[PDB]
Amino acid sequence: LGPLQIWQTDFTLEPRMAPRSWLAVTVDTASSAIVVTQHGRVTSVAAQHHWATAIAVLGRPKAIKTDNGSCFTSKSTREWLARWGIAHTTQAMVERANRLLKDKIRVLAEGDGFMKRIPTSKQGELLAKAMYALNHF
Amino acid sequence: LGPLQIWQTDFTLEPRMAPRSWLAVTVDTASSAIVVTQHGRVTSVAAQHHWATAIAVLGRPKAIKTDNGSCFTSKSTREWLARWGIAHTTQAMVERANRLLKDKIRVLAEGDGFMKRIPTSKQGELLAKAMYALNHF
Repeated sequence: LGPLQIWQTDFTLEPRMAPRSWLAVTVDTASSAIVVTQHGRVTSVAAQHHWATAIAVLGRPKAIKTDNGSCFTSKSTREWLARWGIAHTTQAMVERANRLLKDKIRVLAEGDGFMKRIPTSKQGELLAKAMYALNHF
Repeated sequence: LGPLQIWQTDFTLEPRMAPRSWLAVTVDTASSAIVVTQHGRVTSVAAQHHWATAIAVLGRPKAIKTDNGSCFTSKSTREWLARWGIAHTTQAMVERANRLLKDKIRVLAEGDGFMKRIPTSKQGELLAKAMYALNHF
């Protein structure tokens, strides 16, 4: 009787994480858990790479909600979701996630003395720490 | 009263994933969940990158068990674990994980017609699918 297995996914631009400043963000509407990956471009393949990670983390969802951006509605992405057996529909929860994540990234970056872009070699750990801070005790 | 929050972590070499063929593997001894990342070299920083991901995924553990490899016992890694407040001790569960993971990678690769090394552009999704298959329904 628990919540349905439905995600919302979006991309959000975060220059503190450049050059891979396109953050793909999934929120599990059941648990509120967030998965975020970084990408150098917003493409169908980026979305697919991100969901492959999100499935590794969260399991296989029944459905994913996105907007009607071309990277979500392309033949390529429609086929990839069909290959996984995931229903796709074309979002307040992921909008809130985007804000919580960008705020957390800024606080953690500034805490480490990075007032502008985060040095490339430090980004992966700082993004993972933001994800940890949003999801876990 | 649930299981203690203790991980085991190891590196295992998987040439099907070359050039980033060093797989860092954590198993949560509580749940049996596995986190795996790929690395081009086995270094203290690789271990730290891997645990940063594993914390994002699983939460912050109370302790991590490893062997006495230099990448785990270096000043750098001892300090990184202290920064996180994670107790470190210097492993059957992660050995089993290593085997389950390499077997799963081979089956999935061969299923996609890759009988030797997996093409670089396909590795990230295939590793994530192996992780998914081990952890989730």
